[PDB]
Amino acid sequence: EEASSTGRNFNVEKINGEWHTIILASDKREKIEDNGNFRLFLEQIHVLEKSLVLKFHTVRDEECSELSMVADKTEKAGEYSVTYDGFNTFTIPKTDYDNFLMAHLINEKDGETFQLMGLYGREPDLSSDIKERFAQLCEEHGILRENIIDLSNANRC
Repeated sequence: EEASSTGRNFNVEKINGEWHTIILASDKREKIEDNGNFRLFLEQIHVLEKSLVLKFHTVRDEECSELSMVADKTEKAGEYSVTYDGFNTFTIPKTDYDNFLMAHLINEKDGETFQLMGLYGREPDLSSDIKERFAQLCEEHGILRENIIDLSNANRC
């Protein structure tokens, strides 16, 4: 079964655990390109009472650096906020818990904004059919495929 974090049947405990960044997408492509601050490789999600602890690593000159963030529940069910290179809010429009997790994030920095979408997998890659479903979700949010970057061949340290 599939769910959305904003849906009535969402079970947040089921997204706990191992995840990997498979694809990132954005309407400001520079944010997820090689030296972008949002080209983050997720490692795990730790579900707590009213927050999610997110563990990531970044890459620079073939060198991995760890980073943890705490995302807090907001007043809207299924939405979380976190401070990182500006103010971010995100939701999980679609997940099947056991294979994939699709997230939609809004960043706000210096009075501007951009959208980021991420496809995360329980393993270090996902099927091409799930990747296509993600491209369709990106299209529904006005993000062109040329702004979708598959990072499955670069998500391990």
